[PDB]
Amino acid sequence: GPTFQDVASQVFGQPVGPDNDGTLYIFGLTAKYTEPEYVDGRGPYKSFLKMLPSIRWYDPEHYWTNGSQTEGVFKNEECVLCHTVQTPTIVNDWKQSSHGSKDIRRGIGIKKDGKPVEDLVGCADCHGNNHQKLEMPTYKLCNDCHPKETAEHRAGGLGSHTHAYTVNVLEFSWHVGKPAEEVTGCAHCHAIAENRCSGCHTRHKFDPAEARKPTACRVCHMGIDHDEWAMYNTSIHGALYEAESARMDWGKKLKKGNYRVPTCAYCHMQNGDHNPQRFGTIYSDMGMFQVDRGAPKHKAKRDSWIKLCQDCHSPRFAADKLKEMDAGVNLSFTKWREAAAVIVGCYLDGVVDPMPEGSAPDWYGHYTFSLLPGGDPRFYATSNLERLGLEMICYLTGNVYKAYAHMSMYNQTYGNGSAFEQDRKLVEIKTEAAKLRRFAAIEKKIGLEHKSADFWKHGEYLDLLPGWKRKPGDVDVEWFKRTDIPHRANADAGVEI
Amino acid sequence: GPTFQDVASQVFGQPVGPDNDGTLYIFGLTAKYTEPEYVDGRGPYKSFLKMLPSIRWYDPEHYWTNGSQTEGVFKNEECVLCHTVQTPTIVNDWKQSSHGSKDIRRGIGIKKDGKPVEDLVGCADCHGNNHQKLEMPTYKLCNDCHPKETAEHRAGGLGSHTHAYTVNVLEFSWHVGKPAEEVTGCAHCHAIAENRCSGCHTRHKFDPAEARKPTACRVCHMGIDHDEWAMYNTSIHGALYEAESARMDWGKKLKKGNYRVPTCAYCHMQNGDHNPQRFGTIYSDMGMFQVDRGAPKHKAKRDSWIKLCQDCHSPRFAADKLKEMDAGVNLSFTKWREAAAVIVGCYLDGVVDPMPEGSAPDWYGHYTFSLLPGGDPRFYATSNLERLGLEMICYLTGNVYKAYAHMSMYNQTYGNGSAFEQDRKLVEIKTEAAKLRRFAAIEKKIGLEHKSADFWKHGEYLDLLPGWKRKPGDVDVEWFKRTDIPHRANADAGVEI
Amino acid sequence: GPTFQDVASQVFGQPVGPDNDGTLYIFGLTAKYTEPEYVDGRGPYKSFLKMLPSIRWYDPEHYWTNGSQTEGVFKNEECVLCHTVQTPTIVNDWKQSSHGSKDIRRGIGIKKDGKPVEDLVGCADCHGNNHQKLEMPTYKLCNDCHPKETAEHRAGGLGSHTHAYTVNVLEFSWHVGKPAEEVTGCAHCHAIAENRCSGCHTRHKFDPAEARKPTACRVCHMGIDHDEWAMYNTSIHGALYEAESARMDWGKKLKKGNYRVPTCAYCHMQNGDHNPQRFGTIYSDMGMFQVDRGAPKHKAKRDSWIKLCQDCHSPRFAADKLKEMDAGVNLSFTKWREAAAVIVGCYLDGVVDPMPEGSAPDWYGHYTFSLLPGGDPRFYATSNLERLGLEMICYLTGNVYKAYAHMSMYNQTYGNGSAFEQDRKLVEIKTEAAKLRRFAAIEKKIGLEHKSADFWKHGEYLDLLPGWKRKPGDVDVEWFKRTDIPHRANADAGVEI
Ligand code: HEC
Ligand code: HEC
Ligand code: HEC
Ligand code: HEC
Ligand code: HEC
Ligand code: HEC
Ligand code: HEC
Ligand code: HEC
Ligand code: HEC
Ligand code: HEC
Ligand code: HEC
Ligand code: HEC
Repeated sequence: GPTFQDVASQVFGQPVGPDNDGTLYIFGLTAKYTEPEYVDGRGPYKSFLKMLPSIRWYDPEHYWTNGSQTEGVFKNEECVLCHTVQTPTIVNDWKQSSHGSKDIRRGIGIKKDGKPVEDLVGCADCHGNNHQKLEMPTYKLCNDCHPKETAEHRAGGLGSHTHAYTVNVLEFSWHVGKPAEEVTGCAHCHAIAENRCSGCHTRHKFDPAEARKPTACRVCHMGIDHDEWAMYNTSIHGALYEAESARMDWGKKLKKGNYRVPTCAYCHMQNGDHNPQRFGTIYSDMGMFQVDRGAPKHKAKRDSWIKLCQDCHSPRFAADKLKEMDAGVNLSFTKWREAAAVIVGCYLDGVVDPMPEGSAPDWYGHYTFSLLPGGDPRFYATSNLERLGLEMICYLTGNVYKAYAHMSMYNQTYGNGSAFEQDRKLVEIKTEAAKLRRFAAIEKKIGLEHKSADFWKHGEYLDLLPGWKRKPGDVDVEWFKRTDIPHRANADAGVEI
Repeated sequence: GPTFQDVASQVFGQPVGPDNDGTLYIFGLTAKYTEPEYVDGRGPYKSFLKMLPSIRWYDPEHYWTNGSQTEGVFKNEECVLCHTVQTPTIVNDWKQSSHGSKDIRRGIGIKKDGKPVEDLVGCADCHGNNHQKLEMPTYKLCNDCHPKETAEHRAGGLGSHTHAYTVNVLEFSWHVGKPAEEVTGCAHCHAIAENRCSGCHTRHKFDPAEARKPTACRVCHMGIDHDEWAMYNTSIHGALYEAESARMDWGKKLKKGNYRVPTCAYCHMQNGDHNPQRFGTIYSDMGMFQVDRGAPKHKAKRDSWIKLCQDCHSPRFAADKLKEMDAGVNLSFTKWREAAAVIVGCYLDGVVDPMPEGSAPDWYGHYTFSLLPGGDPRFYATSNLERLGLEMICYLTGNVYKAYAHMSMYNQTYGNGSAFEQDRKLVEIKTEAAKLRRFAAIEKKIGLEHKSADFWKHGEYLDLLPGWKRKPGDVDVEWFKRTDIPHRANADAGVEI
Repeated sequence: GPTFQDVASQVFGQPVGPDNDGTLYIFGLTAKYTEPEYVDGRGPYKSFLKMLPSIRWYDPEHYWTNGSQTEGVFKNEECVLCHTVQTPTIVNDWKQSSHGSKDIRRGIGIKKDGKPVEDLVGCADCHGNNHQKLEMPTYKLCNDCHPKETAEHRAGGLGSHTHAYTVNVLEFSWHVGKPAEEVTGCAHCHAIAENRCSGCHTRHKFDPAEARKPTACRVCHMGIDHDEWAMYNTSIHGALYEAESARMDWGKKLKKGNYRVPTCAYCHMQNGDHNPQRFGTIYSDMGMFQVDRGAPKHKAKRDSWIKLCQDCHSPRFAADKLKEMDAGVNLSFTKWREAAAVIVGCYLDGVVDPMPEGSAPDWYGHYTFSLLPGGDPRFYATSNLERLGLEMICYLTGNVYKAYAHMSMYNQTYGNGSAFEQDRKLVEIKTEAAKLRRFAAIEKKIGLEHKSADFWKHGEYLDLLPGWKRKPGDVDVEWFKRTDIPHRANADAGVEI
């Protein structure tokens, strides 16, 4: 019996075929999905988690292998001579780095194995001398000569660069719940933050001045679920950054009195601290958890922030601005709690369409409401009501905090992730709930037995989801028993975390 | 009987508590809203309008009080010596300002009380000498020495910087209709524009070159309801600004022949005019009111714009571009009028869900349709149909004008605030109306008496709204009787404006 | 019988009048639409296609006429002397161009009619000497002296600058289907790309260094249907561009080793090639057509891209990144095919509201489902289901490709045009389909004969659409018979293309 592709083929006169064969498929209609080559993912869901093979660059300790065609054992200078031709910009970068140029060194006292590093740190020093045994480093290499910065980079808790990949990719519902090729960018964004030292000061220049700029953060620290770049950019600080970036001195260390305009790094890597999370009052799951940072119990952290602001402001002004945040955040949660009551009420009254049993199982293998304890809050493969709910708490409520934290007058109120966007989302949620309730009331009165449509449960994409193949004993709970890393409180973790 | 918080508490094992106590509330579910400390707002709705106390910085004439812990009467140089340590960037800014550095003065002839100002204008000159009686200035201070710029800053009409706060915060429906902490950024954005001289050339450098850049405007002149920054930025002018900003001479006055690339200030503060509103053809409520700026009655203003463009263009080309605006704007209103007919038709047929009596009262205390005379057009605490209507007229239709005015080919057509966004919004409006009509038709036929859900009327946020507490005699109509400021035509103004 | 305007007039106390008379119409409610002055459009739909007269600047060969008031025959230097006063920036630009300044010439060997061009190329050389017979050039002028660049500019296929206007304005459904003043920016954006040489290096400086910057492309290469600027900008390449733009050497030709940071022009105008389309693997209708660019048949193009990336990367790394694109793209089409099945299923079951006969005819004059062969896929004047479908394939699916092509980790996954936006759009589509099916099921059971509302078919804007006036013989099929340009496969082309 014909598939969608089969029928499309009969209509468009293009044969059905595999997506991967190079055919230009008209609106992709007659193409069949082919699973890409995978490698096994790590972590507690290693029984089914996959990665694309290009994970080799980002978790090289577990995936890196020789894939070079060039043979030989070479000295540093030979690496440079050939790569001047073969990858010129890498050499140009390296020649403009302190590693490759003594002229710009600052005599900071770098040591390896207790001995001063006075030579060039060349290609072979970081990648190995044998071209068939090249190394793809992590912070572990950098630790050899930069232990202070590495220790700090490794000092964060859950929600920091430190466990971005190990915990918050490998344990994370939205990542583990999707086909690997859909979420490659998630693995890499989070893995760059954790495993590398090049997220802010990029290879191969490794220039701290570059790392001080907002461009060192905004590729990752952006978007609908954590819009801090946009919040910063739409503050007067951000406008002044844009106004002054071209002519200001970026060569100054991030210290009181060295900058007129504060950047991400100025406020979050104060005095060059490589554990930027630590200045935060408390981890709040991106502002989805409500906390009044101006409460007496958080006075030390609030006072610290006020003192940071006092580099360039009255501390009274700074205190007032952070109180505005506290107040704005508290007001924002009234709208979320309204939304949550409406949404859960629909579920409890059994009027959500689809109900959980009418959707594909969640990534746990459960037919459980996403906005209930044990559920999987999400924006995909779920009801419209649940999607809107997730958007309310994650995209909007969380970002109200970010808007206030970063002094974006517009995004606190009108703009993306604002009070007024919350208002509109709340209307949408109530609209969905109202529709659901009216349909159910009508169907009950006329004795129409409504069944949710099959497209909520099955489809070309839905059928790929891991929920379908979850089975008892498929969780590596020993991973969750580990105490050397934090963990996410997943429903099927099976142990104490 | 249990509240949402109570039930959540029983499920999540986290006690109910006040939002402000510092507890990290899981999804904010068990937190209770606590009203922040307020001060009374000013204006015609002073009987219930509130502000957060941090309004002290932005309407200091009515709210500023001593809040310093430092005592003493100091000379200018003493301010500097201590603040070099205590707020270094303020001192650094000031030292780089003409106020604090004679070397960059231009001999413009500044006078105070008819006498030339030849000395430094120091911290104490602007803030006072007594640290327990420090002053937080407005344009009134600046007027002492810069009467021309101040007079112009104070010469605008409604819709200008001049009355941004006094009228368009204190009289404005969306501001007065919401809890104060929700709209702090509104008060401050508008108050910075009105009461300060630092919106464009920031303190403490007060650098006109900074004020010439689009960064001097875009923090405020952005977003879904007035997207002129995005419109400018997505024009060739805006692209050239980005291309040339780093190397161009920003030290030149905004005059014909001094710039290749026009900025906001170039076109709207022509020849340094500090009443930027005046170059506009006519105030149109952000493009929500339809006016053909190319009509004979507006020839003087159109000719003036053409002559401005002629700094760098054929006047025929400029005339053609502004005619494109006129035509594009006129076409855009056909879609709004379509939407309005659909929406009002739903109300007149009584098929909106909720109907106004099913929602919380509007900020006037009325159960009145928002898109009818006397109603309160809005995006919050209203029906989905009404929300979509407001979005159509304000977010989209108004911004089509901005897209054309600023030569954004993309945003005129495809992009944010465009013709095609209007198209999609119109489909959405018709979709909502269609759903409403189908439900009503079904319910009528089967004799189901539909009542709008209680969540349209009551909820944790909805219950905070001022509409609930409005009562006869709660408007200060004497404020509206004032002829020394313009006014908004509010439904409960009670007098002639 | 009263129109909307008539009724509004009785309520607001503002007379009905033509939109163009200069009246400030309250919410545009009582204004009547007046058709702007048009000129006839060119192309196969010339029988009804219109343009605003300002098309004169963009298709000057067919529309340019004298419109100057200045008389005289002048020498180059006289043009300059007067225009120094009359249009100073044009002269300033020209004086800073190689055309107007021998000092910055590079001796490249420019010839006209086989003879070296050693003089200044002045205003009169490009525009003519007679001020009543001034010329408005296209690439045809530039060809006189820059044949190589012009030939390349003219070497592209469909989907390139080369036919942007001639084919993809004049034959394009969304353009020909709308009133001319609505889509002026479409005509001009596409005409600037095709007919001019100033899209990237603007007049009158014609500076290649400017053309190398992303600002040379992003005014056009942006937005919801082709967001490559945003994709680039949210890649590490884009962040580094922003970090380095102010201080980097933009005077270097776009060659291996000359740049650390790649721009649009670096990758798509490799070695100064003025046919940027040619580096693309295959034209895929902006990613709406599915093709695996990593398939064996595309090896040459894939290898070429890998070698380009190898300017600054391992070719293995580059190969891996482009494989990530292939995989991400293939996954993205599963969601589109899901959506398409749901949407077409609704049509085949006759439950779309409106059905095509309930909407205004499409621009062909047909009452045909937009997402069926022969239909007109669109976001306007169609059902909500069809609008959402178009958004899914065009705005989202197409941009997933762009997100991967440009290394935007965030926009591949979370952001604009991402996997997760596809997820949410798919929920929306299923939500619309579910609603449609539930209404139809209820109406069938209770014997309610539902007719789609008249507002789907008629309205102030809908009534302006060309579909209403289409008639047999109104297509210039001789245009489509042309073999010297490619064509769009329009339903009423009437001949082989
Ligand atoms: C240590 C200080 C390094 C030196 C010296 C050089 N490289 Fe490097 N390189 C380094 C790291 C830590 C990484 C991993 C990625 C990251 O950002 O952390 C890399 C990566 C590469 C790659 C692959 C990535 C790519 O862009 O293709 C190549 C091909 C590479 N490095 C080559 C290279 C050459 C030729 C060098 C000498 C001129 C060189 N590297 C210096 C760390 C270090
Ligand atoms: C100082 C003026 C800041 C600048 C510049 C930027 N941010 Fe910030 N950030 C700042 C504050 C006062 C806060 C609230 C912290 C508190 O505990 O009160 C934040 C918050 C964040 C967060 C969340 C941190 C947390 O929840 O603990 C992030 C991830 C963040 N900021 C990132 C960030 C980026 C990327 C910035 C540049 C674009 C940036 N911040 C600017 C202070 C300041
Ligand atoms: C962004 C979050 C960063 C990450 C991740 C890493 N570094 Fe960094 N680094 C960053 C900034 C903003 C600065 C300048 C800080 C300042 O005070 O101005 C730096 C600086 C360094 C330095 C120079 C130290 C010195 O004594 O001058 C080194 C040696 C350094 N960084 C190393 C380093 C290592 C080893 C990292 C991984 C563990 C690493 N950095 C990550 C920003 C960021
Ligand atoms: C960079 C381009 C990112 C991509 C892609 C993904 N996310 Fe992310 N993540 C990013 C940042 C900067 C932040 C921190 C914001 C803050 O205020 O802390 C986040 C955080 C989330 C977290 C925490 C969510 C929580 O418990 O509240 C997790 C678990 C997470 N990110 C994982 C993750 C994965 C795997 C993604 C794809 C499925 C997703 N992120 C996209 C930026 C990066
Ligand atoms: C007049 C020309 C001024 C001089 C000289 C100095 N300041 Fe000022 N300051 C001025 C104004 C008009 C304002 C109000 C805010 C605005 O933008 O209009 C301020 C503000 C302050 C503040 C509070 C705001 C903050 O950022 O914390 C402080 C603490 C302050 N000013 C201090 C200060 C010092 C120490 C000065 C001498 C070095 C100084 N100001 C000069 C106007 C003027
Ligand atoms: C000249 C090339 C301009 C530049 C640069 C910017 N704007 Fe503009 N603006 C311009 C015109 C011709 C118009 C239409 C005015 C008319 O009467 O025809 C506008 C409109 C505005 C408005 C609305 C003004 C009104 O309705 O009276 C605002 C608020 C505005 N522009 C702001 C603005 C900003 C913030 C800009 C930089 C980002 C900017 N404009 C650029 C001309 C030009
Ligand atoms: C943005 C809307 C501004 C506001 C609000 C204020 N100023 Fe301004 N100022 C602005 C610009 C763009 C410029 C340069 C204009 C030009 O022609 O290039 C200026 C300049 C000044 C100057 C210098 C005047 C001179 O003779 O050189 C002064 C003294 C000045 N501005 C003062 C001033 C005052 C007192 C303000 C509040 C009343 C004020 N400015 C507001 C932009 C803007
Ligand atoms: C700066 C960050 C703003 C915030 C926050 C708010 N608005 Fe605003 N306002 C802003 C600008 C630049 C404009 C002018 C746009 C133009 O084309 O004129 C506006 C204008 C509105 C107006 C006029 C609306 C009308 O009658 O048509 C008012 C009444 C208004 N703004 C008030 C207001 C308040 C109080 C806000 C929160 C409730 C809101 N604005 C956000 C920019 C600033
Ligand atoms: C050829 C190399 C040129 C020279 C020398 C000058 N101009 Fe030009 N101009 C040229 C072209 C190809 C165009 C069409 C637009 C495009 O971008 O392709 C133009 C346009 C104009 C216009 C109208 C457009 C406008 O911005 O108003 C004018 C008024 C104009 N040009 C005037 C002008 C003057 C005075 C010149 C000498 C100083 C001059 N141009 C030089 C190409 C060329
Ligand atoms: C190199 C690092 C690039 C930069 C910088 C930019 N783009 Fe790109 N683009 C690049 C690749 C590898 C691809 C995929 C091509 C393939 O066949 O695999 C693309 C794609 C595009 C397209 C579509 C081309 C097509 O489908 O044939 C466009 C229109 C495009 N890119 C434009 C563009 C712009 C405007 C950029 C700057 C903002 C830009 N690209 C950057 C490589 C690179
Ligand atoms: C963007 C897509 C462009 C369009 C359209 C046109 N040009 Fe261009 N041009 C562009 C770039 C990025 C560059 C620099 C390329 C490099 O290798 O760095 C150029 C350069 C030129 C030159 C200089 C050639 C030389 O020998 O140095 C010329 C003479 C030139 N361009 C002419 C030209 C003409 C005639 C065009 C229309 C047919 C044209 N360009 C369009 C970018 C773009
Ligand atoms: C510049 C400001 C644009 C506007 C306005 C319009 N479009 Fe466009 N068009 C633009 C670009 C950069 C691209 C290329 C993207 C790529 O990846 O190739 C497009 C492409 C479309 C195409 C092809 C659609 C197809 O068959 O798949 C056409 C037909 C098209 N553009 C036409 C067109 C018209 C006439 C518009 C208004 C109705 C529309 N575009 C807006 C950028 C420009």
